[PDB]
Amino acid sequence: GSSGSSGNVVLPGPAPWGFRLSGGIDFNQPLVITRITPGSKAAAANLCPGDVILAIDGFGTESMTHADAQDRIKAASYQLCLKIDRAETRLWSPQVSSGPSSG
Repeated sequence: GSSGSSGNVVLPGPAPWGFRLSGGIDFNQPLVITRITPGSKAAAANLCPGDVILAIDGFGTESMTHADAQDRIKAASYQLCLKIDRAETRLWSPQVSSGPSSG
């Protein structure tokens, strides 16, 4: 896009999905994928272990810790809308797909 690198990802549900999670706002680390199901709704959705979960089911993870993600992902809808930052070089990146949203 233009505004930013908003990587939309809508996996077919309900759960399970096939993707894992790692880190958390509480552990001072971004919620990334630990592993992706080879040949399934997970991988078939262009999922890969390393992406940054900016928002879960259309809900930013500003105040959602790892433990919360488990209760926010399972209670998702027929389809999980995970917004990735699509920043492979997310090692020393000074910025990152913002993707704001009024309330």
